[PDB]
Amino acid sequence: PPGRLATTEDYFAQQAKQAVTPDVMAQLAYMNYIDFISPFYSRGCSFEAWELKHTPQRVIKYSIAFYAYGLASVALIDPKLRALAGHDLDIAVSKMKCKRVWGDWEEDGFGTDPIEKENIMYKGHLNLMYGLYQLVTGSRRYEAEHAHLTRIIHDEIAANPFAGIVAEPDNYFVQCNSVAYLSLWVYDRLHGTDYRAATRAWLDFIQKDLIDPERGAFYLSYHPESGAVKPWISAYTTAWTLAMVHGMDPAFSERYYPRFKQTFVEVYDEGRKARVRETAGTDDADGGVGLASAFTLLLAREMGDQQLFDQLLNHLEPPAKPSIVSASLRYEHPGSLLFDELLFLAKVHAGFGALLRMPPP
Amino acid sequence: LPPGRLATTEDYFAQQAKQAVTPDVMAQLAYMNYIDFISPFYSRGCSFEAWELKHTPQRVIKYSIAFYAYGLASVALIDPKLRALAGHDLDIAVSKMKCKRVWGDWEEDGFGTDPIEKENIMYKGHLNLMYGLYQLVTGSRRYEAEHAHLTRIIHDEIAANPFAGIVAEPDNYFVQCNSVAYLSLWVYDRLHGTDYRAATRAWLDFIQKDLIDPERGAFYLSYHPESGAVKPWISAYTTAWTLAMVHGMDPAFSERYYPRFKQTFVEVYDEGRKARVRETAGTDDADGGVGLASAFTLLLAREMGDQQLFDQLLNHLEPPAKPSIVSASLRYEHPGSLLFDELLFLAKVHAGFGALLRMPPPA
Amino acid sequence: ELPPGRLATTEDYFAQQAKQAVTPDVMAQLAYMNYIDFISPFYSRGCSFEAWELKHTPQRVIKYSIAFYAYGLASVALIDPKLRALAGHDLDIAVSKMKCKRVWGDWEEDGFGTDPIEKENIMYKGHLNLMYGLYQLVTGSRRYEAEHAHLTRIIHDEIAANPFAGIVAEPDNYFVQCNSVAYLSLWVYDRLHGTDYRAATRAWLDFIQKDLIDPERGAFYLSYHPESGAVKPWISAYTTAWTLAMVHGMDPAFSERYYPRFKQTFVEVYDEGRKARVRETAGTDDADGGVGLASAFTLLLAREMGDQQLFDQLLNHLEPPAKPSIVSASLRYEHPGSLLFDELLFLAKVHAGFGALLRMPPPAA
Amino acid sequence: ELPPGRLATTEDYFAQQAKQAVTPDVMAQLAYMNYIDFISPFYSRGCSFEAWELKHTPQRVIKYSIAFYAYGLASVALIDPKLRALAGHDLDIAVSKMKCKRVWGDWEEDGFGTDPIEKENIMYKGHLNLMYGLYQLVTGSRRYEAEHAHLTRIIHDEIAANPFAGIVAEPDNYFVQCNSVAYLSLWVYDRLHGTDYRAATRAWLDFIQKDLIDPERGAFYLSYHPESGAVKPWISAYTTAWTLAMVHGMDPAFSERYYPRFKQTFVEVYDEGRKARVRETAGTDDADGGVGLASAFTLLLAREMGDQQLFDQLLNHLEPPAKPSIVSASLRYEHPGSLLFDELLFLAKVHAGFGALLRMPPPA
Amino acid sequence: AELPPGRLATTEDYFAQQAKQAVTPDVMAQLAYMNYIDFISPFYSRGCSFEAWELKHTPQRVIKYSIAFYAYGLASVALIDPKLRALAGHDLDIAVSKMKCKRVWGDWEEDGFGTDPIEKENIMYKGHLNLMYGLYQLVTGSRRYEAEHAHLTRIIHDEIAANPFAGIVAEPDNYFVQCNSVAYLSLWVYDRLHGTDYRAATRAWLDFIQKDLIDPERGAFYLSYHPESGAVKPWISAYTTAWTLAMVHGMDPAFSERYYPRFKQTFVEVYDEGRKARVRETAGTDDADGGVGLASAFTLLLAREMGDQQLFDQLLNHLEPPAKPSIVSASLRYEHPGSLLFDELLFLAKVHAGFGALLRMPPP
Repeated sequence: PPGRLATTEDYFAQQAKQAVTPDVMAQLAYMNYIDFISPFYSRGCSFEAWELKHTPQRVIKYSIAFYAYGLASVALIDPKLRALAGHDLDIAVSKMKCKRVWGDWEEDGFGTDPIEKENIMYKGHLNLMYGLYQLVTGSRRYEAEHAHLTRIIHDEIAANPFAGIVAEPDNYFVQCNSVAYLSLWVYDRLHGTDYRAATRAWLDFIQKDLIDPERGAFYLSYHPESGAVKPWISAYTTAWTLAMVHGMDPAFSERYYPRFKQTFVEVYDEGRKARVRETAGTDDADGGVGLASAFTLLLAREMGDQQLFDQLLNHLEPPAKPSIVSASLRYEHPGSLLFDELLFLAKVHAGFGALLRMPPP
Repeated sequence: LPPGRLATTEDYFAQQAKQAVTPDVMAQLAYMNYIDFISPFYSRGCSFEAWELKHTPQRVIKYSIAFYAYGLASVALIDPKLRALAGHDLDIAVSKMKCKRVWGDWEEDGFGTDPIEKENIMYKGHLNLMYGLYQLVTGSRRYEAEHAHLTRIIHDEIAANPFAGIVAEPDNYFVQCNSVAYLSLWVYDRLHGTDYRAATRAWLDFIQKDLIDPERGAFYLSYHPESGAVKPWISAYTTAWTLAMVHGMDPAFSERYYPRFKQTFVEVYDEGRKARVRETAGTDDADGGVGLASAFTLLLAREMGDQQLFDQLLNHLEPPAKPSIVSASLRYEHPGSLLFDELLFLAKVHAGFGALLRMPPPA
Repeated sequence: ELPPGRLATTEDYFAQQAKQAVTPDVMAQLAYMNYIDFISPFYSRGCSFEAWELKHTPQRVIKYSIAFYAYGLASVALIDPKLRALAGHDLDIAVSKMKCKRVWGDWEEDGFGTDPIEKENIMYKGHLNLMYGLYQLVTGSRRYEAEHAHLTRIIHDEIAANPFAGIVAEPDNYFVQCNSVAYLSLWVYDRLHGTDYRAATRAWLDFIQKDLIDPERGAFYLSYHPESGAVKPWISAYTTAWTLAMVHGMDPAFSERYYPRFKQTFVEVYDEGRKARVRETAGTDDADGGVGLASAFTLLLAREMGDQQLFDQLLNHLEPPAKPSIVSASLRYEHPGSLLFDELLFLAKVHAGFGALLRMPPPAA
Repeated sequence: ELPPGRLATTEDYFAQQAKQAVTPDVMAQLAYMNYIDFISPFYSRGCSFEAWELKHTPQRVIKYSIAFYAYGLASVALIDPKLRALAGHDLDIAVSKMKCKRVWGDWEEDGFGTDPIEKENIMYKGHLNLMYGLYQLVTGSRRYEAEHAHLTRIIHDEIAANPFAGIVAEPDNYFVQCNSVAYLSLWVYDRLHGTDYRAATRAWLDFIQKDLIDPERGAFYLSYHPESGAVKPWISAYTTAWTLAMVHGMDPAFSERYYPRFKQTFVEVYDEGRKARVRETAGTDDADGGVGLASAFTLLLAREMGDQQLFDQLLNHLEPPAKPSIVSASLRYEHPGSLLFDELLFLAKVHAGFGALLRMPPPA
Repeated sequence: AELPPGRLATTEDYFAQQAKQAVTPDVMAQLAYMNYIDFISPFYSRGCSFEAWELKHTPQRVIKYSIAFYAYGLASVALIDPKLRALAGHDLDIAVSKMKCKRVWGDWEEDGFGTDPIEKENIMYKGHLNLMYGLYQLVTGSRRYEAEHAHLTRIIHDEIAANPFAGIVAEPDNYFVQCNSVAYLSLWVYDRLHGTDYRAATRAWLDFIQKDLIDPERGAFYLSYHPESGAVKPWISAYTTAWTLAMVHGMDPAFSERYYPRFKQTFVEVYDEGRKARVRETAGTDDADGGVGLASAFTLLLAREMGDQQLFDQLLNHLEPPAKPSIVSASLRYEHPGSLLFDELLFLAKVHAGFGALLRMPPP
């Protein structure tokens, strides 16, 4: 199609052909090439790459995480790139731990330690990242930290009357929880443990008040003090949660995926393209945080839905005017936050189940 | 439906009966609750991104959080399926009200390091009413120890003063701020069976002596106990706000003056379709001073069941501000004053201060 | 006749005391001063200067702005007894704000000391001492009496100790304007307490008439510097207009002697006698040079001396170009011509004479 | 014949040593460097960086700017003995400013440590160690000798202790460029003291020829990372031009083996052979990508290898678009094409060969 | 004499001021700029406020020069018109007071050279201060600063005695003949006040600067000397030479008379049929007022010092008219000053009575 870099057939063939497409390679070059200003230049706490892109500080933790989930799949696709993905993941962990990334926790007034109680959006991502790094590299560099954080998450789940952990105090999100639970499966695979036994209770919990099973859509958020559930449904919330859950209980996500597509996905331009509504009671696409379409593109990949992948990418990429200069990829007009991050991830994503069964080196 | 309007006056007044908010009020609760980090009721942390994006002056933030809270109280009465949400929003309102960014002007001006210990009745009046409404909506004891402490300070300060009430900044007496303090005593009494509201009679007799012009049904700007001075201008926004709050405590008082107030300040225009409110006497100009005369009159109209004036004022206020609903969330492209989305939200849902006092429990 | 761009007749301004009411434009100025929460200059006793930030007042001038507002408020208390309690409350706030560090702090930053009253600094503390006294004449309140006695005694002891007659501003800077304010503040204390601190005034009047005036031109020299004995060799209109106005309340014969030569030396009448503007120094045709306040202080002098003709001429020059407008019963100027503009026009319009402020009858019960 | 927009012939630049005088445009560059009170880069030994503020030099690059000035000044000392005392004074100031926290402080802010010399950080301390030595060759001054011995010994002990040949920059970042500077700095110390620290060089040359070079294309890979063992899979022109230039002074046969394949791989001749520009990596037609210094480092390599033709071609590409002007006998560029512009063109024009700097005769 | 276009007063008028015992009306209007307006005039008070210099956009490193040149001017004003001598005194008292503020000398500490600006080196700052202390006491007869003057004079005498070259450095290992000239003159001033013989050091200094630091064929000093390396920067400087010869003329008039003609040959360009002149800053260029851009303005001071009415007129015809002067409310401003220190050096040149005459200033 016009304005696109490579065929959907090409993206889905990467694992089989044991090589990334030339446009994915040009994204790894943006990530790795230029001294000082590339995001994966060094382990140091410098965020020049994110300053140049105008990434708000609250989002930096999400950007580092999504890069890392992408790099994990790259390690599976081309074993000649596994050592590079490893080095990039070592840097990802190193930068995730800087105060610039987690410091919003202290400034808001919630505490001086980001890993001690609550804050499941930050520490969920960190714990999954610790695990993927060790699956890719076979390095014990972060094992002591990984065991400490895994145990904190296990003890907090055990002690709570609802199934899971909160983000900021009295804010419960199904997305962030999905990341935490997956991080337990990764630890179990590495150590032979059974922390993932908590998962069944969590899956039963989110199916009670936190989902509308007719529409296959989760509600925005839950608040344990009042017991309140915000009465709007969210596409970006649901796309992200179902994608992560597919790697733990594939039957759960397969049950709801069709109703999710019915509820939010708009096909247009005689079936060539698709865009995703963020909530119900509107005609508008990519409202709220504006990430409905981009997370759906990751879900489509996770579920092997070639048709929807192609439709969404035909909507997302061409207007953003991509260009390759000195073998490096840039976008002249990115359409949302986390843009180059989520398109990178969706193009390479091998499935969360596959990342769990990653053959060691 | 007049042009540029979102819903009929009949629709707004029917919300309690139909036991559901209008679709435009729901889209306002979405602005308040939906977007991560930048919505005003995202979390109980001390972050005011929502107010930075709206360009709110720091001295006014305390008023914005309060008026949101009075609105959320009525939403809890209208639709019991929303009461838990209103409760969570009110918990966040109290939490943010207590941050130094909100009360810190008190210290910076040089008046003291503690905002509740003495005087400062504009800030702590609002806080005390908020503590009470949160407990009426939720049945939660989370803030009860703080509520008792502040209520007792207010009772002891009233008792000790030779005039009836408490000052804002030292030697500044305002009837608006006092009205909020006294109402907060009625809310405490309803929760605990006490009789702090016995102070109300003396206060109502006091403000009717030198602080009102009873011919025009308008309070004077301010009183200053050291000199005994009363600033010689009358104020619409002051009067609209005071009569609205007093209506919940002594309905006869506000019903006596409401007609003279409308005569004194309200201009009907555009063949009766619209109204706009003058801020003081001796001028033809509308919404002078702090520019909130019209918007507080819209709240008074609602409080006193006046459908006609409500419709006229909203026809003046809303259409020029160019509202639009996108992804089921309400924005205004050109808000006409400070506290805009706050006072229109409040006026559209407001169930009457009397009704908030008699709010049935949750269990 | 009402000339164009003017709000009220000169006849109207001079009749205020007789009619026992301020003009509607003076009332609209008191509304600017008092009405709006937070941003009006007389909102509270706190140390916030939002009113002055919005007007772009440089910090070194804030002390002058609060003082000239206060001298105006004193006359308003004489004009309309129904406004005297309001003037009192405004004066309480004036004193309170005068004492904030934002107002006097230039003294410390420049390196002259950490206390602004202890010694020298007669521009700041002269104004403060007169303000303490006017507050007590208007209100009958003893709120500031202990402070007033302490500062009055500092000024008395410093005059007594100096070989020249008076006190310096910054070290080794002697200005006749600032001194005039200090000496007047002693007359105010004497009136309240029955004392005789004003006995110093004669020596001071003899001193300034020696080297510090050109008696041919009826004009004081810019400044004197006691270490070197130097007198800056330029004469100053704003200096002279301000000094003669204040002295008129203490020794009226002194100011009456020089007023005609002062007008000859600096005042240019133009536009067929309808208008006047004031040159700041000699050897130029340019008006309102230097600090640009020659014309505005002359307008105050004309009022002090009962010269209705010159008052009218100056105000015809000053007000219309500044494009005044009344909105919601409050006065603003869209294009003020100088610093201290709304302050000095307010003062000149209401000013009852410094003599009259001294004889202010006590408050009602 | 003088091509258009150029200040002097290639023949003129290569003749400087023989004629025992710098060209008038090189002299006008020394005037920019030395003339104006306070704002010239070589005004005083103080920690003031006004010259670099005016030019908008990012702080991470200041260490490179001071170093390249210093390598240039060393050759100026060889060309014209009447200027050797001036070069010495400029080099004393170069060292003095190199040691200020403004220059090395990125190390601490990044979180890597409070001492920039103690371990790793081979980009900063490699440059410093070479500068310490060139200063002493030019002047014969022992001012910095105790510091030079301490840093040389640190570098020797760190090489000895590492399982790969060389030292990292930031932790777990290995660059062949930075290493090349460190090893050369050992040869300079040996020449001054009669020691044998340069015995480490052979192992290093054998190491970089294993996984860190593609010998078919005569191009080094971007970087190596010892923890993972990863080699970033792109080749780099600026990396290779700089490395071959420095290595030529230690093992000339090594650089002579790969120089032709390097030119084949990256250099584009155009405008009927009058001009050249350099691609930064493979799989592109674009010139001077990445840090945008491919062409400028190739110009230094061409000089090092005595390749007059390529020198002329590159300078015809680089100088005229940058619109140079000489005013009151001082050089400025109205539109410099990259970072480190006046620095690398200065260096390339005077460069006498790294071998010649090593054999610099005493001051007399 | 006819008034050339854009000029305020004839050269004949400026040179007659001492004889007529009155300053021109344009000099008086400059003293008004200096003294008239509350807070923002440069000589308002002894306080450490620099509003006058903020409004003019004076860089902080230059403030010390601005206060000094005002002070040299005010000294001559005291000689011209005895009715102005007490005013000049008061202005000089303020000059000293402000010279001592950290805003003026603090660059010394920030650059890292020490916490005390007087104790050692820093001859540009303390030379000026010492001459100012002396001129204040010649004008006023006041002992206010005498204890400080004796302390600083002795420091300068003891540092000269201890150095193997003749003089004192500015910032470490920077030797300038200009700054030295100010220090030595300040010794002559002390001697005149106290009957001492500190000026005996002057002969050795004059012999020193005539060895490597001057080209006697061109009558021009070299830019700077650097004692560690022994290097002399190989460019000659007009502003350096104009300033040095002007100050030396008060100490050894024969020295300055020997070189003045060769100086004019070397740098001064007459143009517009002899009506105008402008001064080249160095050799090997046609450009005027390069570098710090003060060649012409310091030459105007030298012309005055040497009684050369012709060159004075030519230079002022070049400098003043383009700067578009205007007198408003009897005060002088320039709409478009041509350089730094503009109103300062034109003020000085117009009143300057000769450094010899300042030395012989009769008591008050």
